[PDB]
Amino acid sequence: MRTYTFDQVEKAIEQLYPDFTINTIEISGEGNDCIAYEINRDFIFKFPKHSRGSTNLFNEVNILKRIHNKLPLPIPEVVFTGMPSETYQMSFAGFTKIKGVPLTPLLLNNLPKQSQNQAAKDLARFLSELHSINISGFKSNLVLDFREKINEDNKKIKKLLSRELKGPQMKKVDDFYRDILENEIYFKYYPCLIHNDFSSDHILFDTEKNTICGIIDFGDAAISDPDNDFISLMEDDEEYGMEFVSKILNHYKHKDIPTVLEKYRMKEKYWSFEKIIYGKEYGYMDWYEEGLNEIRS
Ligand SMILES: NC(=O)Cn1cc(-c2c(Cl)cnc3[nH]ccc23)nn1
Repeated sequence: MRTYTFDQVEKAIEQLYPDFTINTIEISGEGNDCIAYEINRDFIFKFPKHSRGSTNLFNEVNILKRIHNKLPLPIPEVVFTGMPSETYQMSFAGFTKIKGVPLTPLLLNNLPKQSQNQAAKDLARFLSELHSINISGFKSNLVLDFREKINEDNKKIKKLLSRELKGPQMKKVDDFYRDILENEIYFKYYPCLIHNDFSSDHILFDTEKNTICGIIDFGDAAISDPDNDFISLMEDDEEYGMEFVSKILNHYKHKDIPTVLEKYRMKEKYWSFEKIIYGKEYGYMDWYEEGLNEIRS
């Protein structure tokens, strides 16, 4: 990863956009992939921290431009884009600012029961449109094959935990990957376009109108399992409940909720193996060691 001073952001924008004079600039957010900057109170500028994040910024731009105006909820519109550099597919990107605050589980549980049922209706129609977007014109660089991901990970995990586990602790790991790779329900899906990061902090809310007014962060959007846009809203602790999500699945006419829960249960256990890979990828020591303990159990 890397980092930028304010002046570095401004000069990168001026370079590529010399007619665009900046007046106000704040740090808006800081994710794992990008730093977001609010510029002139109306634009969010994503700047990547690392090569992996700039191709997520490249893909986000490309996905937003291509789904421009198709969805039933406001999404960012691409207004400014940077350039590919050395190791960076995209140096930066500027989007339109979507108003609203995130629809947090506390925010939601404080809404009237009507507005809660509306929120689930709105998310259903959003995911229902999104998933029915024809995806025959995307490139293979946007498709999430799950199997090969499981397999790349699996090899990663064998080299990382080699100097960390050994035999008995591992063979349980091996039994866990092969158990997944065997199970078709994880792989026998109809791919569609998915948000892939569909969680409470990416759903913008209008506390005056008491309705959802925004979906943001398509940096992980891909062609993949549409059950992914539902499991990321379950989690009880950090997300909504199965109570609210189930209302979403029912407005969506999802015809197999038991395998939504099979997938949820599996991504839950798998999260510890993502911590080891990303923990070791970015540098997050605590994410690595938080992945290890969970394994050893
Ligand atoms: N680090 C990040 O959170 C990157 N990011 C920023 C946004 C975003 C944008 Cl693009 C524009 N208007 C918005 N309004 C509120 C958020 C939001 N979504 N993802």
